[PDB]
Amino acid sequence: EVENNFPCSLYKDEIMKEIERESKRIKLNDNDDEGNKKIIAPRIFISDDKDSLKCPCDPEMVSNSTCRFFVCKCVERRAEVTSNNEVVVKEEYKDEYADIPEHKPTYDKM
Repeated sequence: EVENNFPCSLYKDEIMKEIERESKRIKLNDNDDEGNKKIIAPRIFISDDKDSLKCPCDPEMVSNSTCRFFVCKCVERRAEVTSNNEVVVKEEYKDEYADIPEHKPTYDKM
């Protein structure tokens, strides 16, 4: 017997899904402590290619030529965390130095 839907990329080479069992991955349990590294995939594949998209987020359908590829589409470009809006240019003072500036008093700093 032969399945009608033949996975093109899955038959071409290994899958970037880095999965041991099925085509899913380890559930987002976080806590389970079942030994060391438990890896059980409970879901089957849906795309003939999972490496081309390079992102398993959102299942878009790209037919290309004849295969059904579920490509990433949950990211517009790149979700980067903002860490600079209108920060005033300044210089971070040096904590200490590997030298002796002067005599100094007692335990200062704080």
